Amino acid sequence: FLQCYNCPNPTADCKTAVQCSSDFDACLITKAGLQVYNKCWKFEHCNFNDVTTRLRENELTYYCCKKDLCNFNEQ
Repeated sequence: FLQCYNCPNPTADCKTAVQCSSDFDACLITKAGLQVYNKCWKFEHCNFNDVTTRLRENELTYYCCKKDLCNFNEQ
């Protein structure tokens, strides 16, 4: 399994460390203005189309990774 910070909704400091389901193979960090997304995620969805449509954010920056808790905001 992978561990990621995973919060259901964007928050300033998502500190909720989870062991993600077998469904997930990546951790996501996304910054769209000052809302921050941290999620258990899927590498197949690590692109602008899938991140933007799934978060409903237009302009954003994102980073996907596969080491435990690599999901931090300073990333």
